Amino acid sequence: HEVEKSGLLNMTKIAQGGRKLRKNWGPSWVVLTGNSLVFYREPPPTAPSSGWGPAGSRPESSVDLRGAALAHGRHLSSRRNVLHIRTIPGHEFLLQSDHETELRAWHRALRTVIERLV
Ligand SMILES: O=P(O)(O)O[C@H]1[C@H](O)[C@@H](O)[C@H](OP(=O)(O)O)[C@@H](OP(=O)(O)O)[C@H]1O
Repeated sequence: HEVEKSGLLNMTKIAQGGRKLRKNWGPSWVVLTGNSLVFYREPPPTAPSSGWGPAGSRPESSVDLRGAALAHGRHLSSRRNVLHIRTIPGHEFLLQSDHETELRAWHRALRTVIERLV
């Protein structure tokens, strides 16, 4: 169960179990594994390229990527580089970076992960 990609992104929840939510954008240390996206309030104390950081570091949340859906976040945010993710329990969120190459890489990595879970 380990790390395909990790990085800081801006994130907001859009819906939880299909209930719409008021956006609340903010920075998150994001960790993509082969089956999940895990969100941390902040990045590791050190060795951030390792993804998880210390084992005692607790995540705020994570989602199951099996059968998740990806889409451009244009209709849900005015932020330039925005990706919308919807997972099968009906959680929806936006990921966003000020750097399009960063967000582009996340888009491609996330897709590949969902695809390997079919
Ligand atoms: O003004 P505060 O309470 O901080 O919250 C806003 C954010 O600051 C904006 O970034 C949101 O718009 P974008 O998602 O288009 O960036 C904006 O989204 P909205 O204008 O589409 O509702 C709000 O979520």
